[PDB]
Order: sequence, then structure tokens, then C-alpha cells
Amino acid sequence: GYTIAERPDLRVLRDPFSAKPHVLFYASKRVGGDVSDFAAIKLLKFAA
Amino acid sequence: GYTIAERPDLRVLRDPFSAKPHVLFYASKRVGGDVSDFAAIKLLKFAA
Repeated sequence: GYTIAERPDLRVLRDPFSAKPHVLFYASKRVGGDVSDFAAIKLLKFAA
Repeated sequence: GYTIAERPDLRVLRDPFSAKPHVLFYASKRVGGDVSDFAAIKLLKFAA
């Protein structure tokens, strides 16, 4: 049902240069995903 | 007549730190030159 597309690495870039008296760590990871198969998932609704 | 002085390269310094989600390539080659033998270049002025 759910397909998770992603890049399997959390790239880090510590920045001793921009904010000179600080270090300014920068971490980013790329991920995405929605239902690829609408048949493979069913839900339980509590209405009626 | 004309002499060019240069460094035969292109120095690219990518800077992932100034603009954080960008890379900001900073490239700079240095070149200079003027006429070295003034007798070897004539011109055609259109005045009179």
C-alpha cells in the first residue's frame, strides 16, 4: 500500500564559518511517500 | 602589439555555508593585458 521513497543518508554540514562564534550544525534528510496501491489499505470509521 | 597575461586555470570555490540550502560556486580566473608594441596596431578613425 504505502511506498516510502527516500535517500538513505542524513547529510550533515557543521558551519564554523557563517556565525563566527558559533558552530551552526545543519542536518537534512530527504524523504517522501504516499499510497501506491489503494486496494492494499482499509480503514475503520467510527461513524455508523 | 598586444600581450595577454593570465593564469591558465579557473579557481572554483564552492561555498555551502553562506546560502545554506544552496552551494554558491565562487569562480575567478585572473587575466590582464595591454598593448606592448605600440607600433604594431593602427586604427581607422572616421573623423576627417
